[PDB]
Amino acid sequence: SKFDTATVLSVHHWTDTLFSFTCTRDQALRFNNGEFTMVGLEVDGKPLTRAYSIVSPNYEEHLEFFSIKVQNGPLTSRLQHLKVGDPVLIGKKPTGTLVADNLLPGKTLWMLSTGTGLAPFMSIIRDPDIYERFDKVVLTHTCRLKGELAYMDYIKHDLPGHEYLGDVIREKLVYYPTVTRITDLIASGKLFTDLDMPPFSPEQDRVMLCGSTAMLKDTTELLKKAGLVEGKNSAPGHYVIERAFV
Repeated sequence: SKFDTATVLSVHHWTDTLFSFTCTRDQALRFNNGEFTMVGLEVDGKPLTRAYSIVSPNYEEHLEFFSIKVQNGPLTSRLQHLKVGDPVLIGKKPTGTLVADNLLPGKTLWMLSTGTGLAPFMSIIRDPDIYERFDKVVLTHTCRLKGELAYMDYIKHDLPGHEYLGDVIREKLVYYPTVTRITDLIASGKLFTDLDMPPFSPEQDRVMLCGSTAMLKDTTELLKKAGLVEGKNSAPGHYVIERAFV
């Protein structure tokens, strides 16, 4: 009842661990790029769900999600075996903290991600309002594998009704690979050398963080020392965070 029952439209194994699927989207399901919803399946007549960031942008006809097999838990195992035509549960109330409006006006946007933290940014980098209010966007990730990069490359060019975004992304979006190390890279300044960019300041730099608990603790502490403040609905700031879904 708190879920709608979507139909799986396409399934993809980009590597042995990385799996994506697209499915039908409820007619009431509005969201902002970056948000998540509950995703799962009816198992033993009970809904079995977990939070997944919506990968697709809000102007795409279908939804998209992806999954990384790590521990191969009950849900991940069953999701990885979805077939086109299969029923899937999609929560009706999307939500999340990666909210651009909770960032004060600025020049540069950093999207700092590890593992599945990449997922909500596959959606945000296709949000046109990002490029209307920022000069530059940097996305840092931990993808290294052939098939993982092929997936990001596919996302990058999937722009239904927004083909003019192709030139804008090419101009403004910079991908920057790290290692399962970004904290260190901010600490040594090497992040800001590789890309010739000034180190974090509350004057120009706005940040989004999606990654592991440890990554968020260590990296926020580094942003604090540069004098950046966390944003909130009631009070926009310099950074926002969300724990990566695993």
